[PDB]
Amino acid sequence: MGRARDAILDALENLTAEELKKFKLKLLSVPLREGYGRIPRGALLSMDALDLTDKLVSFYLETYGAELTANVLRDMGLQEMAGQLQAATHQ
Amino acid sequence: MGRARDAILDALENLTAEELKKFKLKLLSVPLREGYGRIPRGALLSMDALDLTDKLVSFYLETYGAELTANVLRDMGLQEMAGQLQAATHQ
Amino acid sequence: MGRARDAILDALENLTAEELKKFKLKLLSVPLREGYGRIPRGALLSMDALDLTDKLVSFYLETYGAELTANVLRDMGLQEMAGQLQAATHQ
Amino acid sequence: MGRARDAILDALENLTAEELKKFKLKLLSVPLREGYGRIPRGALLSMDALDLTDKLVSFYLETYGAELTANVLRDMGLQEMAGQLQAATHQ
Amino acid sequence: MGRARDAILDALENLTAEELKKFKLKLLSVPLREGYGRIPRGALLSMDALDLTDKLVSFYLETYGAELTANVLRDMGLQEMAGQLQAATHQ
Amino acid sequence: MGRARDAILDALENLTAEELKKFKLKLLSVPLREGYGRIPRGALLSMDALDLTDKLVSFYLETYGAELTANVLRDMGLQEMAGQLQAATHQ
Amino acid sequence: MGRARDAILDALENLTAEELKKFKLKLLSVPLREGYGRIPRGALLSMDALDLTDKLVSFYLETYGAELTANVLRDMGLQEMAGQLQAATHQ
Amino acid sequence: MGRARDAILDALENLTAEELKKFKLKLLSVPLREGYGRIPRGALLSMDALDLTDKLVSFYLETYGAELTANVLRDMGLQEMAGQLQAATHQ
Amino acid sequence: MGRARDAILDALENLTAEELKKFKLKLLSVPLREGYGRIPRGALLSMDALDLTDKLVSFYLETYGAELTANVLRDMGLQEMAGQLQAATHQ
Amino acid sequence: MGRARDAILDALENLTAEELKKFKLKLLSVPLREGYGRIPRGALLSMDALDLTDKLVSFYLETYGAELTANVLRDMGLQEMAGQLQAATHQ
Amino acid sequence: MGRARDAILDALENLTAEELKKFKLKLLSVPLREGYGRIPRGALLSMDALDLTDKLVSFYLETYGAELTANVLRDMGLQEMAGQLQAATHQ
Amino acid sequence: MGRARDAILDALENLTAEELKKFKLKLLSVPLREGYGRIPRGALLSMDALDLTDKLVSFYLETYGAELTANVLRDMGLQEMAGQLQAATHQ
Amino acid sequence: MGRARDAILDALENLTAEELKKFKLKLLSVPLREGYGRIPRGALLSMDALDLTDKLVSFYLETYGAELTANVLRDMGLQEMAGQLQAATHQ
Amino acid sequence: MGRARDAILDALENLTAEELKKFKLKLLSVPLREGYGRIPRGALLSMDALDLTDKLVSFYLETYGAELTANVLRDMGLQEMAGQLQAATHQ
Amino acid sequence: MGRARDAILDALENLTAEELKKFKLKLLSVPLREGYGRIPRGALLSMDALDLTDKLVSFYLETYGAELTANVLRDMGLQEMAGQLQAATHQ
Repeated sequence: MGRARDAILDALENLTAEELKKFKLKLLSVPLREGYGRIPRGALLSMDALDLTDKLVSFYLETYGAELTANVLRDMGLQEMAGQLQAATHQ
Repeated sequence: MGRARDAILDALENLTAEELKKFKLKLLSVPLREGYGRIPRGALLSMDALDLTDKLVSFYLETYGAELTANVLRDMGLQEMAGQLQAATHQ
Repeated sequence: MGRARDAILDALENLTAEELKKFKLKLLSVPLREGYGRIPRGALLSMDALDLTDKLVSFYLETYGAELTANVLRDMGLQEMAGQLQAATHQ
Repeated sequence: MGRARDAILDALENLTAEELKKFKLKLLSVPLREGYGRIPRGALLSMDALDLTDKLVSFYLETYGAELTANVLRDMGLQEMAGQLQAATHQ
Repeated sequence: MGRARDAILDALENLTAEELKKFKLKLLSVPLREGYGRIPRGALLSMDALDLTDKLVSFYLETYGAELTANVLRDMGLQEMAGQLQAATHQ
Repeated sequence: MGRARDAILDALENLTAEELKKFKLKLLSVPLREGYGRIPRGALLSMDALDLTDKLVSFYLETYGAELTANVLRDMGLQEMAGQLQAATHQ
Repeated sequence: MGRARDAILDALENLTAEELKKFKLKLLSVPLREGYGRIPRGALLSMDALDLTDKLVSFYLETYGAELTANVLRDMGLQEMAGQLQAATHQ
Repeated sequence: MGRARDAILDALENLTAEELKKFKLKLLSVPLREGYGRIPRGALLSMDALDLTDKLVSFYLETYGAELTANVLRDMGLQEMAGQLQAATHQ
Repeated sequence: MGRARDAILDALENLTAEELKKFKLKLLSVPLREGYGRIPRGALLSMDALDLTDKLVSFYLETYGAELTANVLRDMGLQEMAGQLQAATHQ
Repeated sequence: MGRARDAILDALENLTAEELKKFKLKLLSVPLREGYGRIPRGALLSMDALDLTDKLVSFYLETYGAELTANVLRDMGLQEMAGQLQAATHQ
Repeated sequence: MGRARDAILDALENLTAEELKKFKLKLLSVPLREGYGRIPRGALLSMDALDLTDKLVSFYLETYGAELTANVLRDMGLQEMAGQLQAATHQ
Repeated sequence: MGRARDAILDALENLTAEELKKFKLKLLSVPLREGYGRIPRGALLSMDALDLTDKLVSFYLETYGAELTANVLRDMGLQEMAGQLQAATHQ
Repeated sequence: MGRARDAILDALENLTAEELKKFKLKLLSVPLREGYGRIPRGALLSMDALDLTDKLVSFYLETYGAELTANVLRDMGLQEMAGQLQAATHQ
Repeated sequence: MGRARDAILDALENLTAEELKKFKLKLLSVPLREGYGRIPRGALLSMDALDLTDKLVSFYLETYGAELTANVLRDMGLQEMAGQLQAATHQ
Repeated sequence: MGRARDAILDALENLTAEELKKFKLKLLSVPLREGYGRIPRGALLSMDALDLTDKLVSFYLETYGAELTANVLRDMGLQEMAGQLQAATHQ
């Protein structure tokens, strides 16, 4: 159901351009799950909101991506929209 | 009949630079018609008066855009010029 | 005929600087017309006699503005010049 | 019903420019709710009345923002307009 | 009547360069009909607006392609021009 | 003979900073000529004395600009320098 | 007599960089002649003042380009330089 | 318990505008604690009553700030309200 | 344990925009540890509070970065928040 | 003797930032020499004091540039430093 | 020998704040030398005593500025200090 | 005497990268001699400054090339360097 | 021993905001040493107390900068804090 | 045990895209060992981070490559990650 | 001993981004030694601080480059760091 992926595209939409930069720095820091890794910075600092979707969704499981998304957001994004995603994330 | 689109360009002209910022914020809150949606904040906050035309006119119907224009204006802009457009809006 | 707007500029001219402050305060209290609203105090308390014209004239109809003008004046300003405006207001 | 957000825009309208500065300082101090946090000072001290809204509303739960609103106001704002929002806040 | 294909060439003409990248990402996620498949990522990200026509039109039925076109557009593109195509798509 | 344009630059010189604001407001109201138009308020309110010369002279005919100059001045500027320009204006 | 094309290059020279963006938006809205068309937006919003000559001159009949140039300019550019071109345009 | 900081905001409230200027001067003279320092005059002379709270509280420990407050006050402020703070200061 | 790096992000949060510039200047002057160096000014004058973190943390040891942090702060920052980091810096 | 060019760099150095803008406007209006032309405004309005130098010099004869410099300065710059250049200009 | 300029700074020091205003008004009315001009009022009325030094000194010759100083002073300033400057003016 | 060709290589050297693009557009419009033709745009727009030399020199007579060079430059390039080439072009 | 530079930072701290403007003006006037020069006014007039430090220190020898500091201060600053720096300048 | 080579691939991963260009230049300058040499610039400047691994690891002994790696990094890269490699480099 | 080249890299490090543009302009004007030449402006204006090094060092002798460096710096750079290089330059 790769569709729920798009719903994650709207995650970076409700946020401002200023906010975007911040999300990057905090991505690396977040606690990850075993059997997974981190993404090399080179492209990450560049990769736009969308680039953070195609590579993100592929790099991280979709079911697992949804959960991972919530974390970072409610921790730094701190937006009511963060939940907006969860609403449709599950189903 | 694209031309009338230009007439809208003159709507943001009679308003002060101060007002502009306000108009943006309220744009999101206004009630929309079914079969349509909102515009991502990213570009919107940047997009100047002009940008708010090229993307607005394309995003929203031109016939329907005219009407939409009036709403926001007479609700916040509250300028006599608001009618000025309606004068040229219809024809 | 935005010209008649100027004549208003001169309404605030025959009045003293002390008078000005007073005019501001009362402006809020006056009975308005449906399909019209009030102006946020922020700018208003700052906005000078001139600012009370550019924004005033824009916010309120010019034809209707002339009338609204007479009211406040003859109610607080109480100046023989109040009528001086009406002289040119109509035409 | 994000709409009720605008109603909050009018909250900062009835207050003076002087008042504004005060509101900022007190915002930090107010007792908050778990699962939430405070906004980084940098932008806050700059962010205007409208900047407060767009960020405030997003940073805080609209339903919950309405409540949070009342607190600060009736505590420092101390204005009759405070309740003015409430009457509309609920619905 | 491969002609209607060219009409789709214009679908990507009214959209901005910025928009183009967005369309790509969404293409994959869209619900497809049985008896068909998806296009391999590699070329897809490179393939220009024109490349998305030659390969698209061939990969997808022309009749069926027209419809498929509408979907993606009115869902993400959200442009009044989307209908402009349907206008000629049928004939 | 673009040079005569400079002489206009000196028009805004003999006038105080307070005066400048006034000139802006009255500019819009003046009776214009055909084939021409008014200048959008946006920039105009910002545009300094200099900005009112580079854009002014370009917007309005130089020959015709000189004449237009005198009008506004003697009507509101009300300065002896007003004629000082007409001196070098004609030639 | 290609040369006259160059004279057009000078048209976009007397205008500011701010103005340029504007000219773009209007270009599409202007009434065209039968047996002619419009230019796809993609390149247009990118194409510089120069790009608006090479493609413009080629896309539009030179003799016909001159006339077309006048329209847009005097309608939006609103400059005395507009005619400057016409002076040399004809010959 | 940053809240206690606010109570300090009230310290400068009961005092007149004249007093304020005095408080400033004497702030530099008072004996300080090791592991601490003074605040540069530039901002300090400007910084209003509220500015002497945000920067004061951050600059000086809150627990330690409360004490420091009493000192200066009962020495120059010499007001009954001085103790009024200690009432809330402790707890 | 990268994370603690983030905690530093909050160090530059409680400080004002004015402060920030200052911090930059002092950074160069602080006594350093052998087997380390300084950062080229170019980026260091542009690099925002965030840029400082990403480059600082990488350029300087994390465990060692924490200590270094406290230094500059208590010396110039002179804030009670300075200690706030420490309390969490260790763990 | 390219070097003499540098001296001109110091011409724009003794002048204030406020002055710079002024100099720009006047540049266009100055009488020129046959076998030479003017510089397009687009860049000129942006080009800094230095950008003015590199382009000025290349565009205008160095020997002839020195003279040209004096004119504009004594006419508008109206500074004693104007002669300061002449002292080194010749040799 | 720029230094002698400073001595002029002390010229406006022995005079009261009331005096300052007067000096301004009379500056324009004084007989000037050929090959020199007057200073635009805008800045002048604002430009403080210091501003009158930096701009004056640069505007007028230093050797010539000294003489010019004496004139205005002994004619309006009418102070024994007027000669005080001359004491150091020459050398 | 091919050599003089290399000297033309230095023509495109003293010019900026921005300038380059301009030179291209103009080349086509220049009045050519009889018994000679124009170069197809395809390669010309790509062909670098070095490509504009190998192809140019071969396409145009070397003796006649030098002359042709001066024209385009002194008409658009408008650089004192233009003559620099001539001085060497001849011999 | 870079650090000593910081001490110079504190120099501009004990002085008022009014004082600052003065220091600027009298800086250019001071007698300089061989193998050294003055700083262009542009940035200088802007450059704040801190900007003066970063650029001053780099522009002027540190050992020699300390001395230079004393001169200006005791000659215009005329503050007891002037010597305060010296006590720490030497070491 | 080629594998260790891959770990090197991670070295260029924690560094920014901007950093990369810097690493290149330094590579040439570093002190080398006898029985080896340098790599011809042609490819090197182009060769990406990955290219700097395949060619590097082959051009330089793996065991010896690890050492060489550390050198350049701790000298220019100056990153805490530099040690990160050493951790795994040895084994 | 190409190593001394790197030290020249550190020459551009202590200078601000603003300064950089300036260095470029002057590089051309500086007196040169026979048997050598100047560098074409094209790349030069683009070429960054680093690009300046790689090309500079190769374009000019390293021994001779060291000296050349000093000139430009102490003449325009005018920084105490200029000597800093000489400290390592010689050896």
